[PDB]
Amino acid sequence: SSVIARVALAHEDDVGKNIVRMDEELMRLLGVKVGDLVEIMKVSSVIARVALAHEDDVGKNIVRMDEELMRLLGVKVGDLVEIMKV
Repeated sequence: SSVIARVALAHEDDVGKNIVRMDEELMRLLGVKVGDLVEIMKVSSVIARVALAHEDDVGKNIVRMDEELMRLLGVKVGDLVEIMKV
């Protein structure tokens, strides 16, 4: 099962270098709950854990990520990624 989201930069008090943050509606559609593993792909792939977005983010269809996880995956803020339940 997968959704498409645009990459955005995690807030600097957000803890969890391997935690990505998605809004409730988007998590519900993907069928994941807080703490589930997901795989995030563009050309490479990375597996991360999911947590709730900061609330507003519901229309945006964004996935918030730590800058280093973006570097590991090979993506920058603005890129589209696929997020799939693993």
